[PDB]
Amino acid sequence: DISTLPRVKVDLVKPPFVHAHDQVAKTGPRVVEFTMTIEEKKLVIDREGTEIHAMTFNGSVPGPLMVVHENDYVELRLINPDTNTLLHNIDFHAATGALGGGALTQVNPGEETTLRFKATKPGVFVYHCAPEGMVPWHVTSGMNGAIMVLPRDGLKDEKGQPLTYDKIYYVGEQDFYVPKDEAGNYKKYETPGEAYEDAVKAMRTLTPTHIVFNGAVGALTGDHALTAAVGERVLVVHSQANRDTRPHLIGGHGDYVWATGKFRNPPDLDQETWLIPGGTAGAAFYTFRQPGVYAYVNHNLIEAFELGAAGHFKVTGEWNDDLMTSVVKPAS
Amino acid sequence: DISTLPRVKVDLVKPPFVHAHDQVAKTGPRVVEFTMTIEEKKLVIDREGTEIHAMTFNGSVPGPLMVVHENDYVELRLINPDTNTLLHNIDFHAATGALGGGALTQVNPGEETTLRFKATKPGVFVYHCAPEGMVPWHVTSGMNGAIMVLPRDGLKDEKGQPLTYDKIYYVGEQDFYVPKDEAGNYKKYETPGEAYEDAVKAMRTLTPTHIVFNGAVGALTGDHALTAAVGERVLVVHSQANRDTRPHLIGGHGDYVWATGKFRNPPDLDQETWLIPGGTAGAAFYTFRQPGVYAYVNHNLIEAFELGAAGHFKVTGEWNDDLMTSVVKPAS
Amino acid sequence: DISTLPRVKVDLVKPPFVHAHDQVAKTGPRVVEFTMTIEEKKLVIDREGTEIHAMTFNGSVPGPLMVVHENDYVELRLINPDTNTLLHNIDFHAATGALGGGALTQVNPGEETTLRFKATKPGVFVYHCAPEGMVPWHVTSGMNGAIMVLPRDGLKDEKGQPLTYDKIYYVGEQDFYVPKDEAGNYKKYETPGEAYEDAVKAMRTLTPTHIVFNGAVGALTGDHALTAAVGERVLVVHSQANRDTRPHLIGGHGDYVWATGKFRNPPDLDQETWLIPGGTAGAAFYTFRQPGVYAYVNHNLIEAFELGAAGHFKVTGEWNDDLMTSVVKPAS
Ligand SMILES: O=N[O-]
Ligand SMILES: O=N[O-]
Ligand SMILES: O=N[O-]
Ligand SMILES: O=N[O-]
Ligand SMILES: O=N[O-]
Ligand SMILES: O=N[O-]
Ligand SMILES: O=N[O-]
Ligand SMILES: O=N[O-]
Ligand SMILES: O=N[O-]
Ligand SMILES: O=N[O-]
Ligand SMILES: O=N[O-]
Ligand SMILES: O=N[O-]
Ligand SMILES: O=N[O-]
Ligand SMILES: O=N[O-]
Ligand SMILES: O=N[O-]
Ligand SMILES: [Cu+2]
Ligand SMILES: [Cu+2]
Ligand SMILES: [Cu+2]
Ligand SMILES: [Cu+2]
Ligand SMILES: [Cu+2]
Ligand SMILES: [Cu+2]
Repeated sequence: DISTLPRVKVDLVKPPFVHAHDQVAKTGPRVVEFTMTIEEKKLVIDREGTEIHAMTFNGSVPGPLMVVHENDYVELRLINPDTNTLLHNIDFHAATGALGGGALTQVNPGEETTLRFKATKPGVFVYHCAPEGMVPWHVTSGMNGAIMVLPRDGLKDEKGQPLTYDKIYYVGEQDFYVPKDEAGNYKKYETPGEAYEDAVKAMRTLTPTHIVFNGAVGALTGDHALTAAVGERVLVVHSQANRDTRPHLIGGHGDYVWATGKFRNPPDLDQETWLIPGGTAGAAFYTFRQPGVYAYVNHNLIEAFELGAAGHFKVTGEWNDDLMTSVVKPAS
Repeated sequence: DISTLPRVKVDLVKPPFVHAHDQVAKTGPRVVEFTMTIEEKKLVIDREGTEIHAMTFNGSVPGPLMVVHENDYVELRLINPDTNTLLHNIDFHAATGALGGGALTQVNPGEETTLRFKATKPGVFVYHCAPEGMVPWHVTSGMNGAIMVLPRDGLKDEKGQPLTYDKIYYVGEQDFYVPKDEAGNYKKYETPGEAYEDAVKAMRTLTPTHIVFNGAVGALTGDHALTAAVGERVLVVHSQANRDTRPHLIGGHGDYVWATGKFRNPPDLDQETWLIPGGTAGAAFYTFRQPGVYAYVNHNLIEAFELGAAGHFKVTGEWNDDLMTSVVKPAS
Repeated sequence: DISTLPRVKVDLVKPPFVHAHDQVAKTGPRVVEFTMTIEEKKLVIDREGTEIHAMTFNGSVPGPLMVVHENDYVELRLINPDTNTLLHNIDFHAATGALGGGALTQVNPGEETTLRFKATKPGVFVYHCAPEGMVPWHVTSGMNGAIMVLPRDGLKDEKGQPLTYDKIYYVGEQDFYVPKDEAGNYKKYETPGEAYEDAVKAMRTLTPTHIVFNGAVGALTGDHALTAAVGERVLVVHSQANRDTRPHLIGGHGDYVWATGKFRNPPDLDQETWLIPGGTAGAAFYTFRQPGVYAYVNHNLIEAFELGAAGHFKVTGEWNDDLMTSVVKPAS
């Protein structure tokens, strides 16, 4: 009987940050309530000023990470305000039935809906919009995110001992297919609807024009670099709703990796690079051992460095010469 | 001594259906005899009437699933009738030696041959035609299928307890590279031989024009949807002879997945999406928990919804509101 | 204290061969010293005479395999002679800190440097050049290799029993993106520097013109085929620094496969094909059971047979009719 279960309202936060949660559950099963507002908006995705009509959950690409525990209920109030122009919906890969909730959540502009589902399987999972006949266009316009369903007793290593993270970041990687004119210049439209037939042609090339983390080339750099400290245990959740990716932390490793993101399986150890298939979320646990700048990339290095799929960590603390040292610095 | 072993003749069936077999073996090792006839035929692959000269085992794309047990012998009589125009052969990834049988099975039109091999490794495996100098053209013209070598005691979960399926389907996914004129229109040829140099150029783009399940856009829809009932345990074998795929059951999961298809390994659990590398067969076990329509797709959603890699399940039975429910239906 | 550790100088060998080493360590931890000289040179990559300005470690594509044990120190003297034109460096995915050594190893022409790092994680790992702002261009010009860090007690199977290989080969697979004129002909440049803006445009297509093993179409064929004997246990290390590959031994299997190359994980068994993600090295162990010719390919068969990603094994010994036999040879 759901009516006797505690309810908790959670306020979501912008990626790459994640809302406050407990790793090990301090309550029984709950109904966890979330609200998301669909926003269609113009987004500048690169240094050159290229603009798309993005379709977002809660104003961001990716949409925010939701965090619950195994056998909680998720109750999502989904709002499509009448300033939007398109019909949207939501499919949770975490959910069982009705196309992941897609069949039940169709909202025209000016409508809302509330969906509930039981989170029966532990793991990180993609959610994405999937309206009838326009699925890839919505998804590749930025309308995806992830949800993490933690085991009730938190994460475990390959031997079953606890793994506790100190920080958690969510990296959503996005393939965009911006239409081009005859010569190769990116096209512009006043509305999302205008772009549709050009979008389909661009998608069919199977060749994205931009691949980005957190909505833009260079979004996770500078002032917006991910931070940590030597000694900290960091969990990086990474999703790709449509295309394969192969993450790599330059100067580090994936100590414990769930490449396909499902925590009932033992993690892979000591990964240099791991494959997250399109339509999946993965998670990698790392303990920092050296300070400095790290690049976190898709290790198709063309995708990383030409198309945008690169971000930075800045790590503070003490250098360990035993691990690495310059014996003779560059010289004649 | 093979001459003392029982022989059983098996009649193959058209995909997505699979011939009758026993999961747990009720006999000792057998010589299992199959016959396949090569058919070169015109196939319409999409809604627009695009026609290719397909190369098939037994008239279908994919070729039929063959089912044996570990340490049976497979004896295949392969017939290339003189109504065909090309030389064909067969390579079984299940087999050891002579290029998977490829070196021993070269049949011009009007020839036949009989190959025997011992099925020493349990798993689902691709078979495909591979004639000297024309390998990718035959394979990407539809000349591939799979074989399942069950363990003698059937399938097991990650703990080693029995897993028994109630139904089994075979989904062959096919990348086609149909040649285009200057403007983008698909070309037509009277014979397979005519298309050859145009086929090579199209292949070299590495960009397929169509990606389909069971030979055509929409082949596993409507009257041809896969069916099941709530409570049934379904095994879906999925092969891709040439290109990576990432299957996903929309509204469900892969409860137990052998993504690279080899049953001596423990399955991955609770998968949302899994990667089957080109040149591989995989298998996913699911128990249906909700009725309704499910889409089974390659979760590169451009590949799925624009290029054709989508099919349907129709599942009968009782809705479970505990798993999912609409709290407030779409409204103002 | 490093100064009390034995030092051993190792002379590297050209791929696909690997320098002499011990599988099980016969000493305590050592500082293992290597020297590599960067060579920029013209390379002919295909049968048609297509020429690139390759960037190599030690004159080869790939660079040579380095072999150490877990908790050795690697000390690399890296020389960039003044006959080169570009700045290079080295990133080891085996190493922890400073972008894998990349930040510490920047050498202009006429400079050298010596880097030391502790090999803390067992596995096969990629190394590649990665200069600031020119990373994909150097890597896809051939500037990558691998290092193997063996466990101190050698390799183990999925049950933890020893696995001993009799021979070891290193296959580096390389994606090249040679620029084309308007009509599709490959362009030529007098220097590496000339090609730069054309290289970037070619890379951005994400479509390689050639995919090769060991630097050229047909490099591991004929006189240069890999050899073995029936009964021998062979380890094939395979790396791809930038793009996914899916190796397959035609007529054989991967008995024990570490697809993502990290030996603390149990191997996958009985693989037909396995996925090595771009930015990764993998390793596959096979025992030959039949003589004859085997093809070792990327099983995107367009990549294999049209673009160059195919090599040969020639295996000597006794044919086993029990495994495979032609019952009725091709005939009317
Ligand atoms: O500004 N909305 O695309
Ligand atoms: O769009 N809210 O009713
Ligand atoms: O789905 N593309 O990797
Ligand atoms: O294939 N996706 O990088
Ligand atoms: O499902 N990946 O742990
Ligand atoms: O009709 N045979 O291509
Ligand atoms: O083609 N049958 O002999
Ligand atoms: O082999 N192409 O994914
Ligand atoms: O990369 N094959 O979808
Ligand atoms: O080989 N995959 O279970
Ligand atoms: O000959 N050096 O590119
Ligand atoms: O370039 N050697 O000093
Ligand atoms: O990274 N390309 O498979
Ligand atoms: O996707 N690389 O073959
Ligand atoms: O990390 N692969 O065994
Ligand atoms: Cu939408
Ligand atoms: Cu989906
Ligand atoms: Cu054929
Ligand atoms: Cu094959
Ligand atoms: Cu370089
Ligand atoms: Cu790297």
